[PDB]
Amino acid sequence: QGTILLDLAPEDKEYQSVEEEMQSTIREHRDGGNAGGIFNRYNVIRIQKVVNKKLRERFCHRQKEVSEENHNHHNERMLFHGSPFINAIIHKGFDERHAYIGGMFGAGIYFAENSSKSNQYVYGIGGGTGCPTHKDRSCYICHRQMLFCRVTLGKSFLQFSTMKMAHAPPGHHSVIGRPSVNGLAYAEYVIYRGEQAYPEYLITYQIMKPEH
Ligand SMILES: CC1(C)CC(=O)Nc2cc(NC(=O)c3cc(-c4ccc5nc(N)ncc5c4)ccc3F)ccc21
Ligand SMILES: [Zn+2]
Repeated sequence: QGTILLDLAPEDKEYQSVEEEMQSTIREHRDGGNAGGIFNRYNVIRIQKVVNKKLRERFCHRQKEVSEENHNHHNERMLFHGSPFINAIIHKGFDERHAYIGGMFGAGIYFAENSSKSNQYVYGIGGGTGCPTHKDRSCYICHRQMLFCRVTLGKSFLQFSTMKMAHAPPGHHSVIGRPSVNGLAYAEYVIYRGEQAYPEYLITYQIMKPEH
């Protein structure tokens, strides 16, 4: 039994709540739109819920463990994740063994509370070379995907200056760093264990051109 993908109807309050959080967390990045493209709204064309019994059990077991090490607060949070491994992730779950040891904060899995930040990672670091078909980081044609996940943060460690960690600091279960661009800092939430994140919603969308 693998993963079941369930479509949510747009009139479903669940669909509406997820699209609302995605649309409303679009922020300015002072990058000129280089990484994720130029837009100020998304055309959300599909929202599917990822249902996988085995994964959920892995996740909840770990959330209990974190509860017990954090004075009964697992500190769960709904965060967005954009990357090129989404399809692999929805079928097998997050696997930290595939993590890049050279991340600003180490070999962990990264999340953000702003959908526009996550959109910058859909095609790779800094937006890589853009969509496969058009090699366009601001492609209005190709459908993108991003996950809205339940992330178990437990006790988070606030990191300012870069630190190439392999695991959460002793006594902690996640790392939160506030990175710099050309003035704006947005938080990055990092975990180092695949089971501290569950890919709740699979969002299929397109960025939209600023209207004329
Ligand atoms: C831009 C930002 C902070 C926010 C966001 O939504 N995505 C994002 C993603 C990353 N990268 C990762 O989290 C990352 C994640 C993986 C990773 C994790 C689990 C996997 N599981 C499977 N099953 N397959 C491949 C996987 C790759 C590998 C390298 C990475 F660099 C870095 C920064 C961000
Ligand atoms: Zn394209």
